[PDB]
Parts: sequence; structure tokens; C-alpha cells
Amino acid sequence: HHWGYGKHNGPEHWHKDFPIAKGERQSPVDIDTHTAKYDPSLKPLSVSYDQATSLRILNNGHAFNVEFDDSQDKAVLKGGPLDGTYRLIQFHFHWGSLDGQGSEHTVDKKKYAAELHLVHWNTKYGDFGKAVQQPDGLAVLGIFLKVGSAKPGLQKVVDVLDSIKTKGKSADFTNFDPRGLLPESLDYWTYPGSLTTPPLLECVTWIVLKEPISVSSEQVLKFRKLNFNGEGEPEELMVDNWRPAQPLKNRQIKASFK
Ligand SMILES: CCOc1ccc2nc(S(N)(=O)=O)sc2c1
Ligand SMILES: [Zn+2]
Repeated sequence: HHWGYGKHNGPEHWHKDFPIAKGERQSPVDIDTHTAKYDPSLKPLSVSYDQATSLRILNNGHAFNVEFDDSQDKAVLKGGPLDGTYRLIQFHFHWGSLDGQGSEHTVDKKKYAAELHLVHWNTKYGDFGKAVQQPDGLAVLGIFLKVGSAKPGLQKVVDVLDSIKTKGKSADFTNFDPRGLLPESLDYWTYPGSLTTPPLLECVTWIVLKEPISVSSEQVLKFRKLNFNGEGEPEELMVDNWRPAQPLKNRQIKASFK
């Protein structure tokens, strides 16, 4: 018995093994656009992904991760509300069984079809495992996906999913350029939060972009063909691997735009 998104082990049960689930800075949250405070102190984001080196794609039983070499400052995030340099380590998505759900964050209670998370860690802490123990250890860039026109930069990912259908499977995935997944504008909202899967540690500066990217129905359909289970196990489709919104408590969401 282990955590998941099922009836018997989903997000409402997580607190029994991970009591920080009922914490003061949990994620995701609903972004109320009218109560978000514009902050003119906030800088533009600096996304430097020209030298990224992707290595692998892995089905870990709850999503698929694209992993990067983070042994050097190749692909880094700076600026915005951040102090210091954060290295990209992996990205993954959360998605729904239907196009009207699947994102983790919501915007004025609107749900999107999926949410992309680009996970970065603060190089001051030397390794990812140390960074997750620090209140400023991680910076996660969140991008919403809406269904419409296809996203060409996503297709290389969609085409390899058949090779990692079940939990524990991995495939080589080199020379993938994550710049192809970014929207045109880098205007964002930011708040202090947590990992959205166990262990739910409260180490994340969330940076959620205002502008969604569009993907085709056929692309997201391919996500829903993945399996939570391992090969040879009873087939459970990997859908609805999103955590619902958590209370904001004593936090303020800031906007970099008005
Ligand atoms: C410490 C084991 O690695 C983890 C565990 C949970 C986790 N959640 C996220 S998310 N959904 O981007 O907030 S990235 C991440 C990395
Ligand atoms: Zn995530």
C-alpha cells in the first residue's frame, strides 16, 4: 500500500503518511487574479536553456519525467523573484481524463487540460537532495496546457511514450530542447509553496506563467495511454495525476504584470 491518485490512496489520504500535507505552505493553489498583488520590484525571468542536455525519459509510476544533466550550469533559471542560480533537473506533466481538468493550479477556479512543471534547484545547496530541505531550495516553472492547435516542440516527447508505457521503463532521450515548450510571454505569478507529490516538502518558489501553451487533442490523448502499473500488472491508465487546490492560508500571490 503506497500513495497514488486512486480512490483508496489519492490526495485525501496522503496526510496519514505525510502529515505536512496539512501544512501552511502547500501547493497547488487557486490563483485569484483580482487579489494577486502586482509587484513592480519583481524582475523579468531569465531562462537560459541554450546549453541544456537532456538524457532520459522515465515512467516513475505517477508521471513521466524528462531528465537533464545538472552537474554543471547548462540550463538555468535566474531572475524573477529568485536569488541565485537554479539548475534544471527534470520536467514532467500533470493531466486529466478529460480536457476540462488536469492542471494543478487553477486561475479564478478555471482548470486547464494539463500543467507542465520544469523543476530547478538552487546551486548554493550543491545537490537536489539538500535543496529540498531548504525553504528556498527549488524553483518550479509552471505552464498551463490548453487543447487547440498542436505544439510542434512537444511531438518528440509524444512519439517516445509508447516505449515507456509502464512503471519503471526508461528510454534514452537526448538532444531535446525545452525552449520549444515555452509560451511567447514570460509574465508570471509567484508564491511560496510545496512539492505537489510526496514528500510534499515546503521548499518551492512557484513561478506560474500567465500565458498557456496550446496542444492538440491528439497529443494529450497520447498522455492518457500511459500506465500507472508495471508491466505484467493489471492495467490502470495514467490519468488524473493532479492534486487539488490547497488553502492559501497566510500567503500572498504576487504578479509581475498588471
Ligand atoms: C524528492 C523526490 O523528488 C520529487 C518529489 C516530489 C516532486 N514534486 C514535484 S512538483 N509536482 O513539480 O511539485 S517535483 C518533485 C520531485
Ligand atoms: Zn509536478
